[PDB]
Amino acid sequence: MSKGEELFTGVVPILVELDGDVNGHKFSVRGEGEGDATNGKLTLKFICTTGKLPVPWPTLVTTLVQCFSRYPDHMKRHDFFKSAMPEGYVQERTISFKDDGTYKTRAEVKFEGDTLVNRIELKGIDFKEDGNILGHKLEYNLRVSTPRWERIARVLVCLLGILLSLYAFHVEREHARDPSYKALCDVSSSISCSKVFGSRWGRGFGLLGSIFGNDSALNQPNSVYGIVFYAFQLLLGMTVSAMAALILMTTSIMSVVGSLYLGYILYFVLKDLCVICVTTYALNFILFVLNYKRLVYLNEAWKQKLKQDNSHNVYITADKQKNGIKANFKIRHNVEDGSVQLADHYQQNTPIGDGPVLLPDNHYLSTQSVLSKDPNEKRDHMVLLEFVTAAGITHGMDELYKSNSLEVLFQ
Repeated sequence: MSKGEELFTGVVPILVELDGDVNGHKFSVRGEGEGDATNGKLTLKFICTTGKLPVPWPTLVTTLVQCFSRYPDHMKRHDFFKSAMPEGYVQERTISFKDDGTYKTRAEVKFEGDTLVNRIELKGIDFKEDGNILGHKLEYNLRVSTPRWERIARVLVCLLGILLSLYAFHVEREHARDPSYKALCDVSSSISCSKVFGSRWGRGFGLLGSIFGNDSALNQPNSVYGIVFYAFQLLLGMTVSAMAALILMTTSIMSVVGSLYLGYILYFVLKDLCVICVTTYALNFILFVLNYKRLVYLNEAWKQKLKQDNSHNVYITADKQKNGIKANFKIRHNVEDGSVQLADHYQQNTPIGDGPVLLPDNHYLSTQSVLSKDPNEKRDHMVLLEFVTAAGITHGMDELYKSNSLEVLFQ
C-alpha cells in the first residue's frame, strides 16, 4: 500500500550518519551502501571517522532503516515505514543494557534525492568503565547461541514437568491416603488415580531407600525429585556452556533410565495405568532429545554454519495517539567469557510529513545480521549484511507457532 512503497522496488543507495556521546566520549560514524526491500537485504559499510570507537560495534547495529524490511504481500497494509516515505519518519529509542548504562537515540530517516538517509544523534549514559560495553568484552557478531525453537521447547517441557510434579505432590499429600480415594479410583478413570502414590515406589522410586536409612531426608516422594529436576533443567538450560550441557545430559540419562524402571514396574510388577507417570516419562524423553541436540549442535554448528537461524524478532504495535508505531525487543549480546549482556530496546516511530500512513496490526520483523571486516580498510569499521522479513500474521494453523501472539511470550 501507499505511494512510498513504489520507491523500494529496486536497489536504493543508503547513507547513515551518526554523532554519539557515551560517558562523555564523542564519536562519529559514517556508513554507506545499498538496500533491496524485495529481498529484505541490506549491504552496508560503516567507518568511525573520529578514530577508535569507544563502544563495541555490535551495540550500534540496531541504531545504525526498517523501511528495507521485506513485507509479504499479505502483510503489506501493515508496513508503516515505507508508507511514511519519501517524507520519512523519526525513530527514537531507549536501550537499557542490564547492569550497565543506557543509549538514548533520535534519528530521522528520509529520502534525499535518490538516497535513503538515516541521520542519528546518540547519547550513552551511566556505563561502567570495566563493564562489557566500555570494556569491549562483547563478541563481534549478533548470533543466537541456541536455536530459538529448542529454547521454547525446553522451557515448555520444564514448565509442564514442574506443574505435573506439583500436582503429583498434591495428590500424594492430600488425596492418596484417604480411603475414598481408593474406592473412587477402583470405579473411575481419573488423571488423579494411580496405585504408585501410596506404594513402595512412591518414595525415592522404591530404591535409594534401604540404600539410605529409608526414613532419611534423601528418600523423598518422587514428585520432589521431579520439581527439583525440572527446575534444575530449566535454570541450567538458560546457560549455554559445555559444562552445563554435560550436566544436563547426565541428568537426562538418569531420568530416562528411571522412567524405564518405573514404567516396567507400572506395566508388570504393579499392573495399572498412571497418566501422570507416562506424561512425565514423555517429558523426560523430550528433554533427553533436546540435551542431545544441544551437544550435537555444540560440536557441529561450525559445519552447519553452511543454515543457522540467528534471527532477532522486533515486536511492533500501532500507536494511534501519535499516528505512529511502537516496538520492543531484546538483544542478547554474547560476552567473551561465556556470559550474556542483555539489551532492552524500546522504540517509537512517528511520521515526519502529513500523509496517510499505515497503522499496523501487531507483528514482528525477523532480523538476521552478519558482521565482518574489510581487510583494505585501515580505519575502525564494520561491514554489515542484513536480512529482514516481516512475519506474525497468517490464516492457517499449520504455521501457528509463527504467530505474533505466541512469539511475544518467548522473548
